[PDB]
Amino acid sequence: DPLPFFPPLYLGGPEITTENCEREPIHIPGSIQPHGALLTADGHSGEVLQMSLNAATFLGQEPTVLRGQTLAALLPEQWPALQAALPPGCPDALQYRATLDWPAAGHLSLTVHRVGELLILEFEPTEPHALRNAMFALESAPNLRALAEVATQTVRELTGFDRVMLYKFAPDATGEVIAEARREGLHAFLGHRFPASDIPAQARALYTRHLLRLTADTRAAAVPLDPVLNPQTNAPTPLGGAVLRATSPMHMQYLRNMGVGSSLSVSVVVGGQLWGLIACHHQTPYVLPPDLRTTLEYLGRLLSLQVQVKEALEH
Amino acid sequence: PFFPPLYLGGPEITTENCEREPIHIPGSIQPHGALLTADGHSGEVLQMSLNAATFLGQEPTVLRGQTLAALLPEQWPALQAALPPGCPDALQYRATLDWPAAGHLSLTVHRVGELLILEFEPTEAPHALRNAMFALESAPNLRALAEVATQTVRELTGFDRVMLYKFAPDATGEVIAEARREGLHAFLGHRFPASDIPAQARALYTRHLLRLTADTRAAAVPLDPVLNPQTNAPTPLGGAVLRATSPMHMQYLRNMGVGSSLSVSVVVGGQLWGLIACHHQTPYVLPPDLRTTLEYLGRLLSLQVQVKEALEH
Ligand SMILES: *C/C=C1/C(=C/c2[nH]c(/C=C3[NH+]=C(/C=C4\NC(=O)C(C=C)=C4C)C(C)=C\3CCC(=O)O)c(CCC(=O)O)c2C)NC(=O)[C@H]1C
Ligand SMILES: *C/C=C1/C(=C/c2[nH]c(/C=C3[NH+]=C(/C=C4\NC(=O)C(C=C)=C4C)C(C)=C\3CCC(=O)O)c(CCC(=O)O)c2C)NC(=O)[C@H]1C
Repeated sequence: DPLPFFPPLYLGGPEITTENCEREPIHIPGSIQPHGALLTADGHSGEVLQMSLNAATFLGQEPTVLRGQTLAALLPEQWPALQAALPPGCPDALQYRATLDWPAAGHLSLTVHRVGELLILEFEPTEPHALRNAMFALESAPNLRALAEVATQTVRELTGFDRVMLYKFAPDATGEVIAEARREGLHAFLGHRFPASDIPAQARALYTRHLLRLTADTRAAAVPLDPVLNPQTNAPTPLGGAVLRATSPMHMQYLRNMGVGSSLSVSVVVGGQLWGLIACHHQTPYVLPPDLRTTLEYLGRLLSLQVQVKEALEH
Repeated sequence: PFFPPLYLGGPEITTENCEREPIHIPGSIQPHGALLTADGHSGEVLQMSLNAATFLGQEPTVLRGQTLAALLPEQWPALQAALPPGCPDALQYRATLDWPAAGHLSLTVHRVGELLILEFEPTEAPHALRNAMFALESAPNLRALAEVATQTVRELTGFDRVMLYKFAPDATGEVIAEARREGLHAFLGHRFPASDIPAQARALYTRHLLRLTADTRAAAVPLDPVLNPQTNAPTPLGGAVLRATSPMHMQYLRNMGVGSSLSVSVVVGGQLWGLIACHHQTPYVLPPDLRTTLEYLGRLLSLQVQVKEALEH
């Protein structure tokens, strides 16, 4: 039965059990994963409102100094570019990316998107023809099976992940592993099927709009935003569009129990519906840098197109 | 059918026999790169472009005996695996060579039956592609998508004019969006008859998605031999981007005052929906890595055109 979200934990909401799966408000956890930092800022003035508690250690500045400046002063070269790329009223799915040379922290990748009147800024550390070669190989795959196999093998070669599966949704939202590339010694998940509650309904809706999410370390504690609520609204900060957003504790326990240290997945979206997932596992924690993740994002789109094409060749 | 090419004493092309020019077998290439053909098994260099000596820095005869194994040691096994016998002519493999005579070359290979076609071009060596991809996806409708696409391509390439040219059901073409330098004519809204892009060129564009003319006044460079030794027949060059452009079509560019021209197929439901069409007033060799960006954009636009057309119908 579909039911509306509970309030999050920090607003006195209940703790999540196997009973109330579908009602966890996973998009507003009030916290991020510790391998990057996040700031929120007023979309018109550029006043800095919220920051992750670890921000001082990524950005090399005291909180009170950060919060006391506008983005115009903090990001003089990027602030006008942000404002042109992310105009008021734009969708929350639109992202702008730049690379910064920050004194204390080396090269940072900056990813920005806009939710209403809020700008959300994510900072992560950042670092030949493999993509072009893959694009052509995907297109020349003769059928859906060969496409799925080429796609899994390519992603594994690009990333070094221990296990890359193509996970396909059935009409009842159960899912099946239809191809996989895996490290020697791992047991096969090919042909296994998994029940619809394994990836509940509000996670699937979010995965139709925001096409990549990850858990770099399945044992890492989440880092709170400070303050936790958006001071504009005294309400929760929407983080569905932020890759740094903390992962559901229910989902992290599910991965730890499987022996997974690091998880990533890309959505494959066909005709406006979530067709499947490029799902990756690693046994140890593992951070895939932003520019490599971009390659996977591009492959997500290519695969969406090629899945349509291969399936049309099939009636 | 097709007329024989000129160099096999076929008729010269007019506006009476537009549909019959064998644009895939011109026997020559554009001079900003070099092409070798080679045997699929032996790696034996069978044809070369008369200009190969320039790019490769090799005494002419040296090449036309040697083997790819010898000539490209690191690459030759990769090719063997990447382009297995029986693969499609559409499948391409690329690498960057740090080659003694020329700082860096791009190498592009595909296979047509028993022949490997190798293309060499100068090359080199950020977020504009990722930023463009998200911009295309958030365009609210087909019109805005067209506008974003043309603007994005112009910004990435510096081309004087970028159009989105859409085919009607009878192959009548319409410029539905345009991004252009100040002080050019506007081709926005104009329609053009189907014969401007003749049937045999639309078919080839459905399979091989990017073509160009780098300089509309440059002479083609012959293949030597012109005929493939294997077959004593013309080498198919339809999947080669270095392939010489139809003089018929180069004349049409010169008459418009264009010095350089590039397009990408937008393919939807197995059919040619439209073209990303680019003009430059002067000669312009777009480097291979930037062309790759446009090739990606072509696929992304193909996806988004279907998405956007579905939310009208
Ligand atoms: C009562 C709640 C439960 C629950 C919740 C939940 N699950 C997700 C997301 C995912 N669950 C996945 C499950 C699988 N992993 C596998 O390897 C296989 C099969 C081989 C299955 C079925 C997967 C893949 C995801 C996607 C994310 C990822 O790839 O790692 C969420 C949302 C997480 C988030 O967005 O932060 C939630 C709340 N899952 C259950 O099984 C029950 C106990
Ligand atoms: C007797 C045949 C004729 C003919 C042949 C021909 N045309 C092409 C390719 C193209 N023609 C194009 C025409 C236009 N360019 C524009 O800018 C506009 C309008 C604003 C039109 C109508 C285009 C866009 C192409 C595609 C290639 C490109 O991007 O430049 C070929 C094929 C050449 C080749 O693939 O090597 C041929 C044989 N064109 C005519 O107009 C008639 C006279």
